[PDB]
Amino acid sequence: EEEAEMKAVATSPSGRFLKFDIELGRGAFKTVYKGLDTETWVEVAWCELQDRKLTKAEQQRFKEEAEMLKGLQHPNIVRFYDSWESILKGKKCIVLVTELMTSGTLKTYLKRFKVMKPKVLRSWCRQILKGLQFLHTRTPPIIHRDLKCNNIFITGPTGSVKIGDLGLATLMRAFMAPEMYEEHFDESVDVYAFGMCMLEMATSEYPYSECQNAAQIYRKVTSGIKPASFNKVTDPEVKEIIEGCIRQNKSERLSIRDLLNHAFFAE
Amino acid sequence: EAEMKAVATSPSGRFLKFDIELGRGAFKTVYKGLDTETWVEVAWCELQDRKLTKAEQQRFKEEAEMLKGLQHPNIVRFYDSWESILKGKKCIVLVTELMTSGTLKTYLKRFKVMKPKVLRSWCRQILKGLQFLHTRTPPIIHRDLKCNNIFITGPTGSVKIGDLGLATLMRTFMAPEMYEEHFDESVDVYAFGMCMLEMATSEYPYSECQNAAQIYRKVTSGIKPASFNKVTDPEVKEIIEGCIRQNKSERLSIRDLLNHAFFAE
Repeated sequence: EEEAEMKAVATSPSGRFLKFDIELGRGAFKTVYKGLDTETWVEVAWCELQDRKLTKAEQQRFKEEAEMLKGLQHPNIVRFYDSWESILKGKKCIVLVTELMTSGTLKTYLKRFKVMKPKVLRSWCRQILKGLQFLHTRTPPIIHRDLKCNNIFITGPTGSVKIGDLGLATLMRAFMAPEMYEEHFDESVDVYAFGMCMLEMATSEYPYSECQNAAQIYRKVTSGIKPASFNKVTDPEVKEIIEGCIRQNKSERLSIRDLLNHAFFAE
Repeated sequence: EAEMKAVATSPSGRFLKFDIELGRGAFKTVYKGLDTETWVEVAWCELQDRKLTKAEQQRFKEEAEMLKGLQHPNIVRFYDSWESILKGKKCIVLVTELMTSGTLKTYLKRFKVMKPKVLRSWCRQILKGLQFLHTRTPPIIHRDLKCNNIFITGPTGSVKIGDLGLATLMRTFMAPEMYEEHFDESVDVYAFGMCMLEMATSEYPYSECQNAAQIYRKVTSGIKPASFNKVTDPEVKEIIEGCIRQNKSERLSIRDLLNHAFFAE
């Protein structure tokens, strides 16, 4: 495609991708930079993360994750290209390289468009569900463990959506027995997440806004009191789905296929 | 000689609170009391509010009913409990057998080193206690075994596991299942190993690690404390290892430990 100079500041160990000193955004211990895939000439995302004092066992796990993730290709999963261990500044960093998303998250979308029309929520939600089923039906099944409106990215205002922030779950993680530090998850935790997401999209309100501190929310949730937002849901068919998803007893919650086999989500 | 200079009474009337403080912990305070039935003195633990839900209150109530029932030598007796407002805040009151002769922690502090004959006898006893709790029905898991909650009758006496209810009472947007705590018997087998190790080396395990996190890495990575290596008796050393195996299914069971030679006669 035409011609190009490099004038890049760093490159992937594979030599495939180049980093520019053009910072795109600055989150937690993350900093995203603009970059290029020499192979496709397509603009890409160079995520400088930080040191999460990665034990080591987990390092292996991350690598094993990376492989899978790189292999993944779906119309609704922000493609993962590559990752590696680097010493930027003075601290042991992990760098990730992914499909660059340019049109902001649902959240940014919500902050801008203020409210969301039925058609949108219907389509974009379906799109998310599709993505999830894809991840869950991977072999072995991959659990997001962290779906939120701000890591659901949109292709265009008029476009489609895709699930992002792919590995960050593992990456960003008295005396008691080790098995006490064990976090046990399953697919259904993603359904729970999804419902919460749908609700926020539907009400343009963050669930449990009412709450004032962390410990307060704990009570409400563990006691299965729904967020004040829930009541503010207008369409009763939506309300159905939201409820079914956020059911406190995990074994009573809906499944992905069930949501997709729902009427609202029928084509 | 059956006086009633008190400040408070149990709902049942059985127990009376004296206005004399025996200790002041985190969000708790212990005062002296009286089982007017047996006429024996007792500990009256005014706790504090633990931002409790309510479902858990029910659970705790059920737990506590189980507790009132228990009788074993190597367990502090538990008498009564109920909800109360002191000052402006909801508190939970606990009544238990009064232990005045301190803990393993206060014992190591005073005597500096533990004699191996003692260790053999007392550790034997802690195992006996845990076996009793684990064979309750439902099984009772401590979750929070430590040396400053293993009490002794006296320097020439024996051991009783305490801080019984505090596992549940003190604890130890995301789906509720994420708040669930996943413990089993081994969690206590693990915590016992730490108890035994402290006793063997008169050092608090992982005394080394200044940062709390430094400990996380080691534990999660499967690294035994510095003090582990300082265990001079090989038979003791093996037991501690078998207890603090990071793989939960690899750790010994209570039965295993009791069946072992070290713990015998």
